[PDB]
Amino acid sequence: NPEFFLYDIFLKFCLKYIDGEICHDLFLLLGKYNILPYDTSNDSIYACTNIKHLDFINPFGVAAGFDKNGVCIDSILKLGFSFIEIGTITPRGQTGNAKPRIFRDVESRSIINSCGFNNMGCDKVTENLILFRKRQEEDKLLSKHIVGVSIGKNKDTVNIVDDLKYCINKIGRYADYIAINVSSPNTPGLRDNQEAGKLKNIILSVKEEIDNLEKNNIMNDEFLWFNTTKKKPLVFVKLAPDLNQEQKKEIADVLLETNIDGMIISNTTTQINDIKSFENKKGGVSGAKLKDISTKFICEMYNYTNKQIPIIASGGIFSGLDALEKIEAGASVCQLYSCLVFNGMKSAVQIKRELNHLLYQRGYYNLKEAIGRK
Ligand SMILES: Cc1cc2nc3c(=O)[nH]c(=O)nc-3n(C[C@H](O)[C@H](O)[C@H](O)COP(=O)(O)O)c2cc1C
Ligand SMILES: Cc1c(C(=O)Nc2cc(Cl)cc(Cl)c2)cccc1[N+](=O)[O-]
Ligand SMILES: CCCCCCCCCCCC[N+](C)(C)[O-]
Ligand SMILES: O=C(O)c1cc(=O)[nH]c(=O)[nH]1
Repeated sequence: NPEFFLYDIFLKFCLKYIDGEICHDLFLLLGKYNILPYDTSNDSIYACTNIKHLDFINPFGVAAGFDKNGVCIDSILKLGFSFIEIGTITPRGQTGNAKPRIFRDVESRSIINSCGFNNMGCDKVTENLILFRKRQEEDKLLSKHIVGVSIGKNKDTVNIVDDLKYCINKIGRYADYIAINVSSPNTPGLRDNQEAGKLKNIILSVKEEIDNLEKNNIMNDEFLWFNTTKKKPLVFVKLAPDLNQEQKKEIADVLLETNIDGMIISNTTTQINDIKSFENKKGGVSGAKLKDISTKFICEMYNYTNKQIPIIASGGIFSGLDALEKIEAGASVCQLYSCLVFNGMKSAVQIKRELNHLLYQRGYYNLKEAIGRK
């Protein structure tokens, strides 16, 4: 397709000269105005997947942090993704840390960021999502597409749970699933909430508010859940890769105890010191250098949780091979971020194609058959 090619050229051009986050905001603006290309192709019936009763038309979505404020949901989805995770959002609008706060290393295909939860706040983003949902109702290309919402706490918030509860009550109705973000490295002391006790209490408080949305309501589910599933949002937790074996064991038990619907593995890491261009910069690292670390984390949690908790994969997914690696490791679905940064508009159509051809070679009937094979 020409359209993708022209954009890929324009993208590569902008990044040689212009600041990374400025380029991101520009392309979000292009998407907001619906000037981006569409992937109108039928997705392979053999590459569809699910997480419990949540159905994905294809196995690739966009990770949190990309469209933090959900100002670009239609256009990003129509690039060929089955879903997008907007946010992370916080109850109140927030600027984030000092710019510049995002840096790429092209040869390493890695990124580092210290954004610090910049977002327009829950109320504004909720209104954005509501507007998307009304558009989705009238757009052939948006049907069956999933939108999750990543939720977190404001910089100066002491009680994380109060912030999580607030977000759920505001935007929960419009979400297909909720992602509890306790793995950002750019909010001090946030990762401490991965402690078994705090985490368990966090998950239960979250599940409790979601359940309470349904009870206080008088309407049919048809009018209560203004989302894709027409059901209450599933609950996922996103984990950081920077833990020890024991911490991972402890968390796995809490996930089972609380009956969490899924786990996103994983967030950015801080253990990467091998990139010279990043030696003076603060933040969490993404991209190719994070792939092996993320994959191992998947195998471990898949094991610790006795294959009972569905897995959403994040970290260094660029190729169909990279994707199948996550899948054979235990993931049901994949999330992209770094891929779009380096491959551009074509990221979804390309990686879907590559994975389709690879499932055929390896003698898989469908995607679901490949989950957790290695
Ligand atoms: C600029 C930037 C912002 C991000 N913001 C969030 C976020 O708000 N919430 C979240 O859970 N993860 C966030 N992430 C982490 C990504 O969602 C993803 O998990 C990580 O980049 C690894 O995926 P990748 O290697 O394919 O890029 C962010 C990453 C980057 C680079
Ligand atoms: C360029 C960049 C991007 C990025 O590539 N964004 C983007 C890429 C595509 Cl292909 C489409 C849209 Cl709407 C946005 C995302 C986050 C950070 C950066 N960056 O700081 O370099
Ligand atoms: C230079 C102006 C004359 C041409 C008018 C603008 C052309 C835009 C049409 C793009 C259609 C793209 N589409 C929908 C096939 O993907
Ligand atoms: O907003 C951020 O700074 C951020 C959040 C997160 O979860 N992960 C990340 O790398 N950055």
